[PDB]
Amino acid sequence: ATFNIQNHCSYTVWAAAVPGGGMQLGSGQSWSLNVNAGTTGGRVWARTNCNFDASGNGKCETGDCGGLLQCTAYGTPPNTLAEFALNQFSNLDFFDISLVDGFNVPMAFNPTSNGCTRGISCTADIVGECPAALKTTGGCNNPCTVFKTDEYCCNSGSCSATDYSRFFKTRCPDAYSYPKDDQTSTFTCTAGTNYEVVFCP
Repeated sequence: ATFNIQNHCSYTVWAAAVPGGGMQLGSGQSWSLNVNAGTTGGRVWARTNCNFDASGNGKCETGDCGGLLQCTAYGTPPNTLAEFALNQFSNLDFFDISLVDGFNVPMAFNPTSNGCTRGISCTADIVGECPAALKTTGGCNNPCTVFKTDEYCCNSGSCSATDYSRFFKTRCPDAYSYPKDDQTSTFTCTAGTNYEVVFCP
């Protein structure tokens, strides 16, 4: 499958993918990423305010993946996430936008083939609106990241929405706002669909 990863922000971002790596995308530039059929735990995200040396080692203000330009591991919150698992049960791809690891950059994540048309977006000014307890440089953290309790992180107990998850959910109703926000955040397409991930759509 092909992911068309497009930076429509006026600022440069450093696109990241696992599997895939990462590259600098100036405003208006795009990356076509091949993603094999059957991939699980897939993510695409943007990183902000990075500075990398000649060998691809360095730092990003949001979404840093172990100091690498070409990510092999997930990024450090906050990072708006396009998540996917391809060719799963019932001849389906499963995909979502997640704010469970926070928000940095607005995002659309849409199918582009196979007669799959229903996509996803989170475009609110979540950084400008972020509550004080969640705010950080370049982003808005999920309360699981900030507080690290089961109320927000749901390893055990009864996982329900919280005022801090609801902040994200009412502003981006399409996206996961807390770990068990499954019922209203799950998108599917026929297996084998292509996708776009657009920063600042």
